[PDB]
Parts: sequence; structure tokens; C-alpha cells
Amino acid sequence: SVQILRCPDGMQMLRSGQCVATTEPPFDPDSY
Repeated sequence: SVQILRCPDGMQMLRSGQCVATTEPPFDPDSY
């Protein structure tokens, strides 16, 4: 993993090359 980018656990790499980090919008809570 010797590089400037580096995509450890959580960063999913795509076939194109871009790295999609786990930043997807989860289920909108409801306070209570």
C-alpha cells in the first residue's frame, strides 16, 4: 500500500480507477 492515494478499509475502488469512500446517505433517522 505504498502510494499517495491508498484506499484502506472503507474505500471501494471502481473498475475505472476512482475510489468511492463509504460516504453513502444512511436511513434518515427520526429522533425518537
